[PDB]
Amino acid sequence: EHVRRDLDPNEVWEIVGELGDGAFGKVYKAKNKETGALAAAKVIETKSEEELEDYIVEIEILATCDHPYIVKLLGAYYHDGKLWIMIEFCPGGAVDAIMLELDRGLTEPQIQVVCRQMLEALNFLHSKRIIHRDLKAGNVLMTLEGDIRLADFGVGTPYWMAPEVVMCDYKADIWSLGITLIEMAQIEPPHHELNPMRVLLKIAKSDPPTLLTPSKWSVEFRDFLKIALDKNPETRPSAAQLLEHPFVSSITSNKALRELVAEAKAEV
Ligand SMILES: COc1ccc2cc(-c3c(-c4ccncc4)nc(-c4ccc(S(C)(=O)=O)cc4C)n3C)ccc2c1
Repeated sequence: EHVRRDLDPNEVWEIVGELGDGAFGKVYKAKNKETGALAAAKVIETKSEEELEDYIVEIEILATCDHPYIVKLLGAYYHDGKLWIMIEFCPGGAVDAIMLELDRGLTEPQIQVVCRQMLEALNFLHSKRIIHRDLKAGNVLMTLEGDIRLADFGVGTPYWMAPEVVMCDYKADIWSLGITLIEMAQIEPPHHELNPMRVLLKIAKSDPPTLLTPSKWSVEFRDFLKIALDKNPETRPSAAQLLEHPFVSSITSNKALRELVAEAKAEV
């Protein structure tokens, strides 16, 4: 249903500005002409027909995800050789972008929240037989309320990649969670220093990576990191399992986040 064809998205949406620039395009901000809703948009000019035919399934999936911690899709359109996709506006921005804005990493209370919610959001997906395949700071979004919104942004280096997936199975995401934590914890992920080539290999021969300044953080955090960053996919735990861990089982309030977001709304 949700993918319209032979309607110009400019008839339903105005573009009021840009947000940055990635790799399969720029990020646009957009205002629903008739209903007022703000959106973030993504345009994709396609070479092939299958290329497109494939993204159309991606999207109809996102359509069946009604969760409080996953972005909602607000409309999608093929028109004049291009394909636009309109996601819920999250005015706290992406997490990575905050760290870069504040020039710093997250505190533990703040990581705790983000993790808590990513876990709840993952559990949902895996329970719908769905993999995300692409967890990172950059796909974790923010409301002012201080809730996350998990975002796909497409389905180019991959530090958050799992071991079993190299050089070349829900459990892959969980690994990528673990890295993202470290990412938020240190702005940059492990092996940032390296060449995209050598990362892959580095992730393979390397022991599970740990935190850079270990006595800066709790037992609960690392004990959580350690058990999530299992290189065997089999002995690596599920979403729900991790949700029972103390690091996140205690977490009821997003204040820590929320205040972070508010800070960034002032530095801007
Ligand atoms: C498949 O449809 C889409 C369309 C637009 C998308 C935009 C983003 C996004 C958004 C976003 C911002 C506000 N509300 C929603 C999203 N922000 C970013 C983003 C992420 C990182 C950075 S940064 C400073 O680290 O270069 C900047 C932006 C704008 N992305 C990739 C993320 C996923 C998106 C997905």
